[PDB]
Amino acid sequence: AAPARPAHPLDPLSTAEIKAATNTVKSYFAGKKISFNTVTLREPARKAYIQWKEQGGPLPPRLAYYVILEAGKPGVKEGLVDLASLSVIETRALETVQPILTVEDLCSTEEVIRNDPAVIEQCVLSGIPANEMHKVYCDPWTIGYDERWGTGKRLQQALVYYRSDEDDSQYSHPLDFCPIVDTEEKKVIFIDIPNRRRKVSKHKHANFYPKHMIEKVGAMRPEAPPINVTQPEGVSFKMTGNVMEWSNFKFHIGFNYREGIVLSDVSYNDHGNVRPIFHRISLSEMIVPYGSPEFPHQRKHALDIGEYGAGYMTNPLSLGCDCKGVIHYLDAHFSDRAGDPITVKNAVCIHEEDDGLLFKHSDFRDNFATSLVTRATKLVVSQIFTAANYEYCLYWVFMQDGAIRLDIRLTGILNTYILGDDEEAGPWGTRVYPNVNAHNHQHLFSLRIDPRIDGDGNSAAACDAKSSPYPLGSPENMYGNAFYSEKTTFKTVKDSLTNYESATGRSWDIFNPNKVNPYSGKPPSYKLVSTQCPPLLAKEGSLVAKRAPWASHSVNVVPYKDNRLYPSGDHVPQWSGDGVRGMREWIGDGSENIDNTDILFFHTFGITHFPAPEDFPLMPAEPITLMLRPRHFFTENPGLDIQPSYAMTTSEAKRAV
Amino acid sequence: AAPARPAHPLDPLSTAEIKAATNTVKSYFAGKKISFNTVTLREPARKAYIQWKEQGGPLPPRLAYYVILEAGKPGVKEGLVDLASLSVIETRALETVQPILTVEDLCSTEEVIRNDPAVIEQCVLSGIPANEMHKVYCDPWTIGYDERWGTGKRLQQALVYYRSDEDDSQYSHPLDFCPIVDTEEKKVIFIDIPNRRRKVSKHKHANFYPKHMIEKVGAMRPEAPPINVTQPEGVSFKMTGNVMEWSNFKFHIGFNYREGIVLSDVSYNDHGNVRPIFHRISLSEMIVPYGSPEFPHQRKHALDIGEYGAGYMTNPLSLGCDCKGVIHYLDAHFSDRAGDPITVKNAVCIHEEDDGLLFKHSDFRDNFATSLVTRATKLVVSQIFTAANYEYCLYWVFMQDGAIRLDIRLTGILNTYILGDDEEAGPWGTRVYPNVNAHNHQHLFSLRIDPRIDGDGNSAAACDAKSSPYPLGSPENMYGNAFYSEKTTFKTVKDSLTNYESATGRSWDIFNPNKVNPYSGKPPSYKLVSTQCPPLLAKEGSLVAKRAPWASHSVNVVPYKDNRLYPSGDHVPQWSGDGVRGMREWIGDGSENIDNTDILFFHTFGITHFPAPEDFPLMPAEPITLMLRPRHFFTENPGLDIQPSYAMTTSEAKRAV
Repeated sequence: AAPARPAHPLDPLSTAEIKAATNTVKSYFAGKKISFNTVTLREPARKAYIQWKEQGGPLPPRLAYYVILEAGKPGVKEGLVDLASLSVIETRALETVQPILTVEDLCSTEEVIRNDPAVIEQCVLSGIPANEMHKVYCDPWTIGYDERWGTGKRLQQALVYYRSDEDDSQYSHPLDFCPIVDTEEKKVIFIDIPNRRRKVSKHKHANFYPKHMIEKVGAMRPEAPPINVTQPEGVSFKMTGNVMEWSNFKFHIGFNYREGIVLSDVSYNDHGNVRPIFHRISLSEMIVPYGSPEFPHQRKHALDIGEYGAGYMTNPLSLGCDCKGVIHYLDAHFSDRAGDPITVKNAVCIHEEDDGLLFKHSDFRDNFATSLVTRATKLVVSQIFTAANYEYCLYWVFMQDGAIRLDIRLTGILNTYILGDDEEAGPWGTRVYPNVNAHNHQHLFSLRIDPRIDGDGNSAAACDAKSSPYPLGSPENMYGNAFYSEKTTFKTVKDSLTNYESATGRSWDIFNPNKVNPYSGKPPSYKLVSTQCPPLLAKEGSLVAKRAPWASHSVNVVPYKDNRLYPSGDHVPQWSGDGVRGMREWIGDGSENIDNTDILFFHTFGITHFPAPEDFPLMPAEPITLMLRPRHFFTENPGLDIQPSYAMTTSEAKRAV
Repeated sequence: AAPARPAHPLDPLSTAEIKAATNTVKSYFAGKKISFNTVTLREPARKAYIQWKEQGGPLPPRLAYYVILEAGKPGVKEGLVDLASLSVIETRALETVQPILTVEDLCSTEEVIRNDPAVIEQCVLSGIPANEMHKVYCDPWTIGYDERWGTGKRLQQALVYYRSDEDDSQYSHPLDFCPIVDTEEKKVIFIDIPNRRRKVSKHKHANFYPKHMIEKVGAMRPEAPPINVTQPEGVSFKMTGNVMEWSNFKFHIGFNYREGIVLSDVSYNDHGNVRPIFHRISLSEMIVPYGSPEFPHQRKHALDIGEYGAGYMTNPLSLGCDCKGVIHYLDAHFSDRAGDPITVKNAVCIHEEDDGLLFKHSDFRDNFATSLVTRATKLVVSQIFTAANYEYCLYWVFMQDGAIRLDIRLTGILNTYILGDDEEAGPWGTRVYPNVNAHNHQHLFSLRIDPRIDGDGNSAAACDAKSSPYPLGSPENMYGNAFYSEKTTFKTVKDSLTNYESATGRSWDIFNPNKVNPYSGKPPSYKLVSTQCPPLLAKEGSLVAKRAPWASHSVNVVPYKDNRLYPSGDHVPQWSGDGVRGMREWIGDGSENIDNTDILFFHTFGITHFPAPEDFPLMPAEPITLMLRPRHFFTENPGLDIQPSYAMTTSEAKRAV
């Protein structure tokens, strides 16, 4: 009667497992009116997984984690189902939190506002007649946090816009007011109205489809000639279910409602010696804090991962458009509020691409006739998600020097608020179009690394480039040129709380202090090379800083414990930021050991964005990247057994003349 | 009798012009034994070029700059030839400088050392028998600067290595001593010998060709399946001689012995309004300072551009290997010591590539059926040069959002010195292989921008992201989230001398204070976004800091004057770093105006490298990048008239169901 076991313990729940879980929960709560918010894999404990994979150990139980609401009860209930026995094995009621906002939760808000008499009244005061409510739209946001209601009601705020025609881009025409909606009652409970009213813009909409551009600039550019990419003999990667093998890497590609892509059990086959690198790597939280202090714009600091979910938000991807070439896709499966499985087709795309030169060297002695050149190929595992106005394109990239990179491209549309005719947008925003204020904001991400560098028992350090402390003209530093790398190994959590520093070109190592490279004498490591590391601009004690305690440092290293995934806590919406949970709980008093143990390394990276008119009405892609590169992991360049694109030795060159 | 005029005043000298120039100079110096070091275009004065191009002004004279040596005379002579009249129009003797080391200058050093009795003696003491000198090799370097000789003799230093077989990579087997060679006499004048001798390594060479890898790891990887890129309808760019037009950009692609690629007269056609952006952009100098203080390693700080020349060093590029696709090549032409033209075929490659997504947005309201996606194409203008052990791959990239990026990939081979059996390499280097010490070093580059942002009269600024100065809980910043961009406009040179700062996410604007964006109210600008900006680690007053006065700040802005190209001075080798020339001259007392005038913006960027065994025996490519992006230059995203890869409007989606 139980669902079939998966091919691999880290595989996401199948649609059958989802329905089995929600049947089990409905039965457990029979006679209660409940709705499903989350039904997802509860991954095996790290010890249990490693013991199963590498030690012939017990098969970990297949478990689903659920979150439900119950009509007329505050907060949520959450728990675990054991799928093999179709039973609820753990359950608890959390009356004072609110959970992630699903697509269904968000979907109904527009019609609630269009039909609400107070909202209609504000639209009419703003210059939109009462019988034109079909032209009023809103983007349904998390309320984020509002101290007037805490978590006592489940709330959204509606950022309201106007379209003259359904095909317009509405973001040139924000309205001035902000309805607050009770998600479960489907009712507006309050409208924040500014002391200074600003009526709807009379300008044309700032549009971007070809029909609009033809009107606006006369004509489109002609179709460019095509650039065609083919792989007539197929690809070099091999997938077995969700397990990838490519260029000596092996790893499991997972996916969930919240993080989106989760890469697990990542190893590199070093000439027959299969060496672990990471147990798990993913994006674990975000925050996108805006920088206008005016009310109610403090409530714009979406933690998109915890409040909406990079999986729930993810686009179905298309062949030729989003990622071109020969592509392997994976689907994603979630539950809807009724407990039925839902599918997002082609949620992940996997492909391999040309990546320019891997390495080259030529000898000047025979005018470069002696020459070796080897081209690089990269493997890319990608998704794209839409958070209302913005699109986040995520690319996990594996490379043939053994490095792993995460590239992000931000696109979509600026968040916009209305600007009066004579109103100055600065210093907190930019007038990107008439009557349009695009507020300053940051995009910050929390990369969660559970490392196993060359096996278990790891540490982390900051590496700072420093001049020698001996002065110019000393016997020790006669010409003043000496410099070295100062490695500060983190002994306790408090030591790890560190920022990027340009002054020392700071990087961070994650290494195995139990092992030694036989050439260099240093421990094997992967080094985080990451410079897009903004300070958190919101102050200490701010709503933003309190709700995202991870974001105030570029690096936070804590001891591993099971279920330490989400650093702003498990249920993010409407938390005030007060209390010991998430990263604040894991840091504790800062005194716990993190040298030579099981650690978790959370890195904060991202951008700070001051809008300009180039970003409007649709923003060109803005890049973010970080890299984890092997240093002292190998004893020589690991790509040298890749066949060169061209090689001629000195003796060969001599024979050719 | 004169050479034909070029198609364009910025075109490099043709082979005919080169020979015409060296004939003219030989005639002028008839009865003197002279040799040519440099024969290159003297570009028109900026005012003369702009007046010719945009104002129907005078045709600038076609001029060649030369540098020659004369047997038995110290230093160099330099001057100008007017090509139309075949006459020397300017000449002077500089008895106390030394010029760039050409391929011919460097080529003879190995045989000088193999034949020198003192060198042979040191090879025998180092364990190499006297009859095996054919196995001894050296990389011929600039002496850089040695206070024992100043500029009084023209000198090289030879970094000596040993090969057991001609096809070895010699860098696993450095020897311990350093011969000093008089370039013009072809004689060793001194050998620096360490107090502690280290004999040649007995280990196998660390090799990297397929035949070596088969011995070392058993077998190569099988040939991967191919990834084929075709453009069956040709390319979208158009070249007219050296003038490029692509995606509304127009510019002139020049090339010289020193800088390599020089992009000039760069404009963007904004719907019929052709708007200047830069008059000239290039790399103007480098320095690669090593961080071992031990003698004689202070002399390792090559200024590769000024001391060897990115043009003289440049590789002939090959189709399929270096840059793949449909390619347009340019050749380079220089003079040899006899005054004859020499050609490097396919020195520059030009092509266009897929560059992922340009922009995307989809509407959640119809589950993303309403969707627009436009793919990006980039145009790449590239060269690769070899400086003995290292290869520098340079890519100038134009993009369809109007941004311009410079990407660099470093590859080739670590500089190595010998390490005794029991000798510790740290803190100044790493043991990357037995008996091999790879010293710490930086690679620093000076990007020279002569801007004309939307026309003449420009300024520069630092932009720093800052929290509001009002505290949390104030009426001005109630929730502590307010933040803005503090723009510091540089009024005098001293103001501009600024570093990258992580604490504020610093960027720099180059803008036209005479113009205003009609939406934002800000001046049009291109913003330098650049975070790979190391501090110079060598101390103030060091040889390194004195010879590269530009490298101590990330940004140096000075007034434009003609012939302010090279910031460590015109003749770099063996300058002590004392004296007012190059950037130190241009900075002066720091008081000159640089607000709203003709300015030059020199940016220092690069990396700091602590070797590891992954980099040996051949280093995987290491990336460096910076971007110049339009901000408040356009009134909206300039790529919106590119045909989308996919577009469906809301009304279209409604009709499709």
